[PDB]
Amino acid sequence: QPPVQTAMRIALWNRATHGEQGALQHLLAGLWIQTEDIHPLLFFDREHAEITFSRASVQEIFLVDSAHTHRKTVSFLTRNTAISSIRRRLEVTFESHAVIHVRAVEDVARLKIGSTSMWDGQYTRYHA
Repeated sequence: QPPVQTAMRIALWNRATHGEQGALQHLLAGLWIQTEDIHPLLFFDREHAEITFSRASVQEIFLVDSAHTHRKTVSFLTRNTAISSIRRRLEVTFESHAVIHVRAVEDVARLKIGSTSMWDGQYTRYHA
């Protein structure tokens, strides 16, 4: 059997699988490292409702203006800390309690512009 906290994630996961309980987001809270060089990183700061985007020299935060769960997908509308003009849409699709797939789309000024992103790809939550 796995460690305690690990089971809690699976327990929490089960409540979101068919349970469709309020929070699937609770599984996102923490550090996520991209799969497939230097790995892009996502940290979902639950306390401050932020999402920090990192890749070496690249580091930046977007405050969550909204967040909605549907089935197995959390859809974020985030906004840059410095400039309100620059925002970012996220499509976090869970595969497992510690495995997701992210799609990101920038939104400068007010029209969303959506080619492939450096943040697009599979992520796995960090565990020691």
